[PDB]
Amino acid sequence: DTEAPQVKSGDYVVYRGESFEYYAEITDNSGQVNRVVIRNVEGGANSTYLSPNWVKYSTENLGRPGNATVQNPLRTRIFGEVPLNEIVNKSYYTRYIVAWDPSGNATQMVDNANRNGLERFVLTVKSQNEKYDPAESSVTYVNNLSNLSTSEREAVAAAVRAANPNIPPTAKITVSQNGTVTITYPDKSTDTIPANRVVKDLQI
Ligand SMILES: CC(=O)N[C@@H]1[C@@H](O)[C@H](O[C@@H]2O[C@H](CO)[C@H](O)[C@H](O[C@]3(C(=O)O)C[C@H](O)[C@@H](NC(C)=O)[C@H]([C@H](O)[C@H](O)CO)O3)[C@H]2O)[C@@H](CO)O[C@H]1O
Ligand code: NA
Ligand code: NA
Ligand code: NA
Repeated sequence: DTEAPQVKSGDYVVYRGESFEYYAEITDNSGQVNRVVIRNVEGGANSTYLSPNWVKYSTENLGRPGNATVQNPLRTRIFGEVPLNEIVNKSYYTRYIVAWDPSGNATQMVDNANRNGLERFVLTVKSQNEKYDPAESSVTYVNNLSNLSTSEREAVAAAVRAANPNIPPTAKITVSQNGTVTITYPDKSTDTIPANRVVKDLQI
């Protein structure tokens, strides 16, 4: 056996202030995989260094016959919690999944984007706003679109909240005097909703 384990990963996008969890699938022609490391490219054959330190991983059922077949691949959990203080611009971390078969053949690390989604993957860190796609709210009819009262601003925010149960509970929804909506996430990134997607009046 001189064929290394083959890996299928994916496009692993993660977001500040949020947990993430992805699975990679690993097969070997022998049907068995004994070890899995996720690592930075540098450091040579024995390195297990992986950064950022909040990237965790685990593999169940290692070292058992038939644990890594085409019909039932071995799976490695890749998971963690992204801190609020990560720098984003998106930020990118290209990483490698190395698996070993019983003969000691290890998946090779090849530095080319054409291998992305195989043993090589890109972990993309985005701001928290990018995880959400604020939904179409129920229109709030106000007296005058150029001057919402406090009660009208609160009504618009409540309609947006009711239409968006998946946004973080501690995100803050605010509405301006012309009905423009701002959603401020825990990581302090924002989404905006133009007024005429949420408010109308009967002045015409
Ligand atoms: C084999 C070896 O030791 N050579 C290293 C050389 O590999 C290393 O280059 C790194 O190569 C990897 C792919 O193998 C990436 O291309 C690294 O580029 C990026 C990345 O995608 O990982 C770009 C990205 O924009 C960077 N992110 C941020 C937030 O800055 C990351 C990031 O700096 C690193 O991932 C942190 O570990 O790097 C590329 O750097 C170079 C430089 O380390 O050194 C050779 O000797
Ligand atoms: Na093999
Ligand atoms: Na499986
Ligand atoms: Na968004």
